[PDB]
Amino acid sequence: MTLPAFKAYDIRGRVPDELNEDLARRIGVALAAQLDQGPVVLGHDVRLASPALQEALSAGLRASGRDVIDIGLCGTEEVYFQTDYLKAAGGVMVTASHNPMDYNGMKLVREQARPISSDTGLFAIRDTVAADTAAPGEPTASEQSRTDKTAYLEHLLSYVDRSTLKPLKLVVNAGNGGAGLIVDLLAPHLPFEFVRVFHEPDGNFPNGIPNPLLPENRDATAKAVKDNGADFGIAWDGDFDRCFFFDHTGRFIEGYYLVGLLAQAILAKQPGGKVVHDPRLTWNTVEQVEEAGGIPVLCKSGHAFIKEKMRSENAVYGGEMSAHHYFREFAYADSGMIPWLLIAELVSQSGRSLADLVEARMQKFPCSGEINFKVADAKASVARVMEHYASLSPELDYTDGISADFGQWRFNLRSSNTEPLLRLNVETRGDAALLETRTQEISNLLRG
Ligand SMILES: O=P([O-])(O)O[C@H]1O[C@H](COP(=O)(O)O)[C@@H](O)[C@H](O)[C@H]1O
Ligand SMILES: [Mg+2]
Repeated sequence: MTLPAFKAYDIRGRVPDELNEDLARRIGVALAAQLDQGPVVLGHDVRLASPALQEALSAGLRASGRDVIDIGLCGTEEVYFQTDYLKAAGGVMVTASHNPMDYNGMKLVREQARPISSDTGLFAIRDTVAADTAAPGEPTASEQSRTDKTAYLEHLLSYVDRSTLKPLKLVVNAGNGGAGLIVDLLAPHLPFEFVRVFHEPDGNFPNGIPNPLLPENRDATAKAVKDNGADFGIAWDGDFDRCFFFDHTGRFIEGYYLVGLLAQAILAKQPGGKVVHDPRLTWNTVEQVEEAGGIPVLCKSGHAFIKEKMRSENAVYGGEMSAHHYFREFAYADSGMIPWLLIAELVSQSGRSLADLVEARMQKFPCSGEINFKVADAKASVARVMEHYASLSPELDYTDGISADFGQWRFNLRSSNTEPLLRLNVETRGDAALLETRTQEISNLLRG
């Protein structure tokens, strides 16, 4: 077979049987053979095994003559930012995202933090690692510790006019991941009053692995917002490249609506720009982008496709409904920090609550949320759906799975590239009844 830890977009597996120090060292050796000239940036998340996996990565890179820039405990976006900022050959973030306690992984990038994915070098690395029985060499290059975050923090702060900010009260919930360290470094430069929940980094995860989409974890942020009368709340996953928003009522805001809101925020600063969006949920983003004078650009979902499209279009901003937000000046990379700075600025400048900023949009384009189906035969299930609706003659688009536009409602139905699943998204033109009846109809067809 092949090493299971090598996935479409990154390396992910149980340690020590799918990922371990020896594999990590071999990955460093193989990565050195794939990169252009230059040093390699390494960072890690709060998981207990991450430092040792990073050290093994470093040992293999340095045995292959690569200088290593160790930026320490960080978020994924810091590896991206520093790789691009320092004009490094590439970078690796050691992180387990929201996988169980016995899991870890790696996200790899080359120059300008461009992704290394299964078809752009990651399976080449896998096959090299798989065949490598060579004795470990000794280091021929050095490691430098570079924990200074100044350039990163200045970059984050450059997205807002600090003189226009109001002293909003913000709940922040790191989930014992890494986000609190960055919040605390930003706080002396911001007027906000922070209510800190699950704030200290702790790889033992006493309050659960960080995942704000789980209702149990969601409610902890919601409760803190309501109990403290906060203006809004923000929660992150463990490597904080995903951010999640709660309005002043404690209501979690579906990530779809943040794409259009953040696009408007960015277009206010970079007028007329292009905005890249995914095909799962679309109508609200297209309308909000156009109303703000921007140009919406449809793109297949997944960070590699989004980033490539943004580069080829010089797009100012890209956003996915799955809580990933990409910014041109940020090495075209995703940040879990830039979005809440922009939203805080919007609330401060407009005098409108986060709830009011999105309320009418949610009524105008209600969506199902992403619903996942594990079925016996994905292809036959999709066919059952398309056969059922054929006589209505929807407009069909195959950018990413199947999108079907019926006029007052549409759906997208995809196979996941990270899991063996079918994913469904439905939205309507202001019609919650149609939304429910069509979602339930498709669900029944899929399960049949
Ligand atoms: O899950 P993450 O945070 O690593 O994110 C990854 O998977 C998500 C879901 O992909 P899919 O719907 O094909 O399963 C993508 O939207 C995202 O761009 C990608 O980087
Ligand atoms: Mg993440």
